[PDB]
Amino acid sequence: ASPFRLASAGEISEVQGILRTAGLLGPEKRIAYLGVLDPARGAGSEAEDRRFRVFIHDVSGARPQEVTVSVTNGTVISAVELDTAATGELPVLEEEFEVVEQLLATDERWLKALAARNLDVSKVRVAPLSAGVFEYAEERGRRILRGLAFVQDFPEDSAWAHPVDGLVAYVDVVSKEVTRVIDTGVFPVPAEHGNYTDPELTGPLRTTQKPISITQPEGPSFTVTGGNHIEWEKWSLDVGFDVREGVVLHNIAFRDGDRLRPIINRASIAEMVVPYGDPSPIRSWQNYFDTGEYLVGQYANSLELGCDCLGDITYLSPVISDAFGNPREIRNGICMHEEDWGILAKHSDLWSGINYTRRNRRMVISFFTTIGNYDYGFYWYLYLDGTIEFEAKATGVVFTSAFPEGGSDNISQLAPGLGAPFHQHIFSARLDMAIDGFTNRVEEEDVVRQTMGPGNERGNAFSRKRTVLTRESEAVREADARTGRTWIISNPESKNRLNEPVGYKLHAHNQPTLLADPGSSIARRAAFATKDLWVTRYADDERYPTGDFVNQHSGGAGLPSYIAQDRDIDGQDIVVWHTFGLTHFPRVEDWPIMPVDTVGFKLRPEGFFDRSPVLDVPAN
Amino acid sequence: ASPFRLASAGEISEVQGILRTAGLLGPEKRIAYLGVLDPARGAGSEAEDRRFRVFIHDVSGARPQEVTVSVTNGTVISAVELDTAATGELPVLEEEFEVVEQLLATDERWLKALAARNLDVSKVRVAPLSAGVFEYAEERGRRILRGLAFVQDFPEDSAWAHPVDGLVAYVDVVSKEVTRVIDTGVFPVPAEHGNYTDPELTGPLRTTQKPISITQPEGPSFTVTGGNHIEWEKWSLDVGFDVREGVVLHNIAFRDGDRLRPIINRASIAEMVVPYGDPSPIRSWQNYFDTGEYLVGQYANSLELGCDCLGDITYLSPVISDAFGNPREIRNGICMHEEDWGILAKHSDLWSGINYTRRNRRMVISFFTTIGNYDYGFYWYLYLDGTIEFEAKATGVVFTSAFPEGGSDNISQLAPGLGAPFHQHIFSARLDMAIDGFTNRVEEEDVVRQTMGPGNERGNAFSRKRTVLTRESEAVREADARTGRTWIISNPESKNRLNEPVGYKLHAHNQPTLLADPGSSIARRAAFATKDLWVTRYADDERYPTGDFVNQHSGGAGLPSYIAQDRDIDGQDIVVWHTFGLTHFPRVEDWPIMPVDTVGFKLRPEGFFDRSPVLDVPAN
Ligand SMILES: [Cu+2]
Ligand SMILES: [Cu+2]
Repeated sequence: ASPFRLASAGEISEVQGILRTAGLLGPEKRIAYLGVLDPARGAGSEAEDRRFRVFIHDVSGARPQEVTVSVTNGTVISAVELDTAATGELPVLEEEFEVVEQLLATDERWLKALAARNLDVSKVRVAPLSAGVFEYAEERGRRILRGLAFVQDFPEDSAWAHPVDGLVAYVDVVSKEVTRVIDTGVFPVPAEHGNYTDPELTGPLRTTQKPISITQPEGPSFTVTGGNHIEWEKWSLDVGFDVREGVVLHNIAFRDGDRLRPIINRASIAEMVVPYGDPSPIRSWQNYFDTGEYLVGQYANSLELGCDCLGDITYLSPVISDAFGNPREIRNGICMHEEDWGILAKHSDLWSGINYTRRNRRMVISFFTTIGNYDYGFYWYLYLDGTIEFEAKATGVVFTSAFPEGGSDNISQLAPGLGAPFHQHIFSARLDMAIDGFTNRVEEEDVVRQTMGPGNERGNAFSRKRTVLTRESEAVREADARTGRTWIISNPESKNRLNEPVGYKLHAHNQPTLLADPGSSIARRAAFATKDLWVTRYADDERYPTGDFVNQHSGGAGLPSYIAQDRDIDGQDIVVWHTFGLTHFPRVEDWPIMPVDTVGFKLRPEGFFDRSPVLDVPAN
Repeated sequence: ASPFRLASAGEISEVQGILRTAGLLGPEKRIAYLGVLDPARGAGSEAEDRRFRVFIHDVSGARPQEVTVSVTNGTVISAVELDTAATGELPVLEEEFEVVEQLLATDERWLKALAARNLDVSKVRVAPLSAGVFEYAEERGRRILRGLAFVQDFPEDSAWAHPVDGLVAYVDVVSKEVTRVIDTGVFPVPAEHGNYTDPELTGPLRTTQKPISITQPEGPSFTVTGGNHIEWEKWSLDVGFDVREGVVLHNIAFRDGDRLRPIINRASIAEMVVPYGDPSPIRSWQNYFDTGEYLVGQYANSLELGCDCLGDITYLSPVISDAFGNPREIRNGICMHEEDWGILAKHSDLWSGINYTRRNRRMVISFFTTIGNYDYGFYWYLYLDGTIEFEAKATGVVFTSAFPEGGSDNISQLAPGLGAPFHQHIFSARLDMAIDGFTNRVEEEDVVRQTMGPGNERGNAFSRKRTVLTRESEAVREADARTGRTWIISNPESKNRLNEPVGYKLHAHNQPTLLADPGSSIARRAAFATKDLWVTRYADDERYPTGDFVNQHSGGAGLPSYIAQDRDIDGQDIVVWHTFGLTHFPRVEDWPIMPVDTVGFKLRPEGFFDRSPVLDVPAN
């Protein structure tokens, strides 16, 4: 019944049939993206209309199309031919990955480079990586991937231990031709293996860990209705899944007495970029837009009970489309569970004699994705006290290079001859806000120091100040950890019982933003990553901070274009875009497989409630 | 056997007997502090001499003494008379807190002030607070507490809901004299109650929370020997307890194959200050040194199984002295347990076909203290991967005032007429480092941005810079979140297999430090709180960042005086002092009892190991 229900296998098969009968899905076509469209703004929309957006690639070289389909009515709503030299290429297809290694395997320049290094071509794996936009004019309007080589000594070997440095190739994956092979010199291929399941490397496994058993003998405290609607401890929300963004949270609201109060209309990780900081020409082009170029949802893991998710777990198994329009189920792709989170509130009072302790809990909604060597977990948390938190967990295997004789200012040494280039992992959270409704505003809050003097004779006073962001041209903000800077999203038309506007406060981790030179290609294509906070006026088609077609787009799309409209955001329907990320100087302990590191943000109520919202939590 | 064992009841009784025999503990004497001294530097020199340090107060007004005794040999080692007007008063005694309300109940100035407000003296509670050092010359050399008043409507009422603003009194607790009563005008006493167990306020309790059962069917994975020596998942340490500092960690080490490798010799929270930012003369003197003035270990809670600590819990019950030298057990005052901590490492490799997931866990050592309206939890965490983390949890009831008509720049409104002054909670961690032994140094590490140009033609390169701190005069450092600043403690004489010095990296939360004006009394007394990081050369008598005697002591002691010696810290026995804190602008949701907020820091290995230290963790 809900317009926010997950796509079903039958809906995807119907989309396939509609495209096929319209002549839009011949043997030369590939679906590069397929997703449900959210309902348009309308708090009275009753007519059910399930619409899907599709990007259609053509392997023979014809121009791609963007198509919108109505599943409800069985019709094609619109079909537009795309000029990719202008607006960007379509996302990378899974089937184009293996093409890169196959094409190089018969190219005489590639084979010459391997022969000089005494490498068997059958043992050389090629990582197929997005191309970006640099100095090569012949690439404009063509689908390019670039390849970096790794040696796999045997089928179960970790090829990441054996980078082949000084060599890179560029490939047109539609015309199937190798455009350039660049060989800058011979580097020894690091020889130590990185096989973290080899007993020779692990040593004897520990026998000292005793079981931890986490059970819920009466079942979990949340309910799931209509497939993806969650009710838990006064929270209400819908769990969506999109092949580009992954898990998406809709209609986050809190039941305060008899009122269901909205907080966030839609929450997602709308882009993530991994720029590398090694100036070697072998890698200086390397920037992963994992969301926009690769689509993190289609690489979601199936999560195993007792290993990936521990406790009383409820799974969702979302459905996506393959390249031909067939539905594909990601079995156990989303984990949902509640967990204990320590003490919530505690006080032992001498005067009243009352001793009071209550425990906290959080609801967890998570998925894990694998893109090449990296693995990322995406975690959303809801807490009893109204706090909302996101956490990204980074693990997997670091991307490697040779470690140069004489050292490097831009590469860490992990093992003899083995390097790991410096890089960042930067995320953009898109928060379509709805604090008690859609009339919202953002204030920047700084601590204010005061000078000792009249009215402050002991020099102890301090204060704070709030600045309203009133137009998009002034809503591009930087962090300032030294002044305790936070941002408050409030509703100026909804007051608490003290006659103050209700609000939520965003707490950032204040990690460094994009480090690349402002004039670089990556600073232009990932402009969102250069600032901590952006606020835009809501619009239906402003979905991603990097624009719709990120792959090989020359730059400036997404947030810089949106902000340029300079719309009023003071008490309007607004969207907060928060940049946060990890700056990774790899350490020896990250090798041969990296322990998790984390980054995130949280939002806490700020006068949203009339008092603490967890006074009705029992003692148990 | 171990020199680091907890003080026993018998040792405390023996100290009492030794002091009595020496003529130092007659009926007019009180013990204000008693604690065991750590062994001096010298690997097992003293065979074992258990020594105790005692501060002895005299209720008749004679000068106090600092005494060191050997319980092993039954002797007083030294006894020194203290000149408290010069070097500071002793910590506040529990029995002095009761004196204040009773003395005020008979003072005609106090009664006249209450009669002016139509208040019944029998219902007025007085919060007795430390005095600090301000403009009152008659206080020098005297033990003073200051009192603020709150109305308790009935014996189970939360008096914090009913502050009596505009009124403060100062009391000499030795001569039993009210020195001053200051009345700046009548404020209405806020009338709403704050009784968070009253069903009228809580509403009906939730019935929705289902149980979460955490058990360990085979028992925990750690062992406890010698009363307080812990071994868990390659970690080794001793858990101490001091009445001033609370839980102290000694001899933190990691078993790396065959070798027990030291990391931290002694870790503690060596001071904590809570400065208030309201310039009203009723409260502009208000600063709590909870550790230095009150002694946080003395007020440790007994922790209840299932409420305070959940899971398979091992308890320690430390012994302290009462004011007469009798032993007092804090039953179940320390909780120890291990917790699941999600995914440790994960990778699904396309090329090798191997899927790999491992789970993390952490060892938790915690205690909770209650001082007046505030309750603080202190948590130390050890992780499988070598990470050490500290977390403070702040809860309890916020300190209140009237809310002025016309508002305030320094006070939050919580309820009609009820305010909460702005304040901070600032901690000092004292980390006596021993990274692979005692030859250590500290480097400051900043991210370095690079300009596009020769050798960085695409503008993507970034790097980092490390600066060795070589002398104490240059070892007073501030945070810089924007450049990703961290600090590395390394051993220049101990190298990993890549021939790089082994190290640990300190990651701060980069919260604001002390906000008070630099010329204020509190900035001079809490100078440590004005900077994020200090490094000193180890010395036996340099224990607290505020000095030995904080109560009513002007500046002149502690970290600024230590640093002036300008000692060599480049490859020496060094101590890291890290300042971290919360800046608290109270919100409506903090009333009537505050949900936990947290702050802390962590240390992560940085080339300490030759590869990931958790390759031998089994799959389970
Ligand atoms: Cu990384
Ligand atoms: Cu506070």
